[PDB]
Amino acid sequence: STGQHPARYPGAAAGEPTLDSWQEPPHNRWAFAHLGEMVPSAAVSRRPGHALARLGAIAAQLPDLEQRLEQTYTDAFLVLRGTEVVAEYYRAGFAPDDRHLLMSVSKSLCGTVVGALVDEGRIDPAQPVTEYVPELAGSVYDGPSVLQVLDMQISIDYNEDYVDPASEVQTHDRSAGWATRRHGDPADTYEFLTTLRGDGSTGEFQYCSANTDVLAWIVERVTGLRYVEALSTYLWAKLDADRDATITVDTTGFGFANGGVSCTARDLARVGRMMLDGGVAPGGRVVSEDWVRRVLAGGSHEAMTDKGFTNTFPDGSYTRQWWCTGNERGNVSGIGIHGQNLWLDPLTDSVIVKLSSWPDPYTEHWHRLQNGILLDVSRALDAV
Amino acid sequence: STGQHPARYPGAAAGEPTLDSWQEPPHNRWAFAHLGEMVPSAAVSRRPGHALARLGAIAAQLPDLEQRLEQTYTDAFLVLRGTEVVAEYYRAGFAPDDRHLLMSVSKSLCGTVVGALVDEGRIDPAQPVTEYVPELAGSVYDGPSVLQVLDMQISIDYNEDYVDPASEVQTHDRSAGWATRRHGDPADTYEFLTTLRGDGSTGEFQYCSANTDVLAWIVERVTGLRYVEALSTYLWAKLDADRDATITVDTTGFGFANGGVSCTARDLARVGRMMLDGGVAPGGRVVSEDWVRRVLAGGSHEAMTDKGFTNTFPDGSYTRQWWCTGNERGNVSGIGIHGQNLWLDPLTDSVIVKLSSWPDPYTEHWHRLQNGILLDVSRALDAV
Repeated sequence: STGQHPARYPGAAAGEPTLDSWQEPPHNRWAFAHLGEMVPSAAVSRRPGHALARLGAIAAQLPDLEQRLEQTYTDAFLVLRGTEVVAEYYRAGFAPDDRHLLMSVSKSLCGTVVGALVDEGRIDPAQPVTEYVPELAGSVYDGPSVLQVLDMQISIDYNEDYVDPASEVQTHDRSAGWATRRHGDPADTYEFLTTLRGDGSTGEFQYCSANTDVLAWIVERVTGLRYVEALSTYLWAKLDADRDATITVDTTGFGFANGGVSCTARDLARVGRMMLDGGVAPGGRVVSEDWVRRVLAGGSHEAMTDKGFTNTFPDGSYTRQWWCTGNERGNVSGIGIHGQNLWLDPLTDSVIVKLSSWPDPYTEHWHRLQNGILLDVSRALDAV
Repeated sequence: STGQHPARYPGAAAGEPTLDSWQEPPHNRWAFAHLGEMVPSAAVSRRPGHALARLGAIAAQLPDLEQRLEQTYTDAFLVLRGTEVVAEYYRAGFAPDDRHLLMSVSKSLCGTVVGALVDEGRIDPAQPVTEYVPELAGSVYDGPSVLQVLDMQISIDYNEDYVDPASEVQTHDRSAGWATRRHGDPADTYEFLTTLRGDGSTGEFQYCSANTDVLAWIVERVTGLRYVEALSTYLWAKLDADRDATITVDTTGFGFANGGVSCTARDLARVGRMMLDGGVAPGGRVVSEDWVRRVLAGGSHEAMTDKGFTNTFPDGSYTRQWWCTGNERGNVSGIGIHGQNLWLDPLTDSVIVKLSSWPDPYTEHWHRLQNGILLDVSRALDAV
């Protein structure tokens, strides 16, 4: 059992509705107004072909920027300097207001929600995960603190070999609805999390998407709100965003916090703007000045043993769902497979959003190229 | 085999991507920008409880209108007189700009798209269905004309006993993704349609959702566009709508033309406005004056033997995906289960939209009450 979870709608029974009951009362009143949450759906455009390139400023310093973006399968690219959009690019077929999957950049948004609750005193990072989710007793999350989840410093037996259906990575996707279910699979994301095990050691960084979903579960237990709603209430609704964001949900309505958020590039930049504004957004304070300061400061360097990161950023680290380069510019970034970045350049008070679709989720090659672009653009923003 | 179908994206292989391949190239470039079409997803509101009742005008003539709307599980109600919204109602929890499933009102939208193509000479209603979809040879759709599909005058062995999983009605839902698949089920909606059989007789009205999906299939073969796109190009994008509409799609990306469209009440009214404007919308002509005239004129009365309709509307009929009351006011309406109506009142140049969620899909009781409200509101609009 995974315990109490926020009802899909007021008064809804556990797990209701399902794909087989949404047309029945009392579920249908809610379902008829939110069918996309139950059945895959397409947009029927109210609007009646070529790439849009408005690199302007930095274009002079980076003459071949558009080509570099094409080479890295860029779908949407936006640079916000202060409160001004100073550069934009959208591939042919992708409109400026279209939404794009964020993959793991979604994790940085989840960490932000957790930070908001810490600021309210609703979550104490020093407390064990089990203080909030007792049902995780007996799992790898039995013992570690919420902070260790935030910093991903928990050793977990988590096979990352996706090609193998038995791998935890693929099983995680199937449990959440990102892939076709297999006989025996956990019923939902919560159940999947309870199956995870580890040797009990902590302190060393181990990038694992399951950690973020545990954070979202904690958010739900502490607020009583579906993660989908908490993400809006504690973050999205305070950004004065142009459009709603979206998040895939599993069969129970649980948002795939670790990687299922989609939003426009301009709106994602508002999250970065909030971070560079000490945690304050147009709709109010999202997180404390201290929380933002701790994110920019980075995590323990000794815990970071991922050569895929340290070969490029030797003094890098990870904390509260953000990757910290530890470079001379103090760059920090949300990162997601296939080329997604919510990059912060505090020196120039700028935010760089790059949403892409590399053919591969990860390769040293892609990251070398991507980081080269982000660093070059950041430097092009320096006063000269 | 069901033949050629519009690719999910430019150059896509047949049936690609699936829930298990959307993260792979070359599908991911498209999928990352349209994930809702592959995985159930929820909106994360950009906006930070009580029913909204603005019945104003007609309120004086219909004092207990709000109570009547509550009694009929009304979610959204809107009256457009000419080009002006003269009355509105939204239940607590449903915002004026929220979208609502249209159920079979979706059929009237599909018929409109077909009408647009007839006006272009791309579809000849006198031609057999097989002229456009040769793959339907050997099925109940082998012989009947496109017009007979439009008027639903084809005898089809179609069990409407939903409780029975073997029923065509439930199998139709499973084939389209509206319900969990069962071993042996057709792979998609196209395949499901090819399994339908009948005694070969035509001429008598038989309400069957499969007919509308055959129309959408014809639309795709004639235009080369996914139905989702055709619905936008030939109708939605010409309405100057406030929001995009949405439509559920099956595993191949085929929109559930017969009942999966969702949109705002105000936007649905724009469809009615277009009908009362002789087929012209703000973005251009949608259908011909003749097409609209034929819809308002009604179908053959002798073909209409559905007592569920004729007991209330003795001179009623059905044509081109619209129900024609044949009453003294010449009322015509799109109708969908659980209380959905796109009601036209040409006498007062008004459109009445009522989107609801009755506990039951259909009962004489609900329809008696619903039609009573629509008729009373129409009469309240008469000059006095």
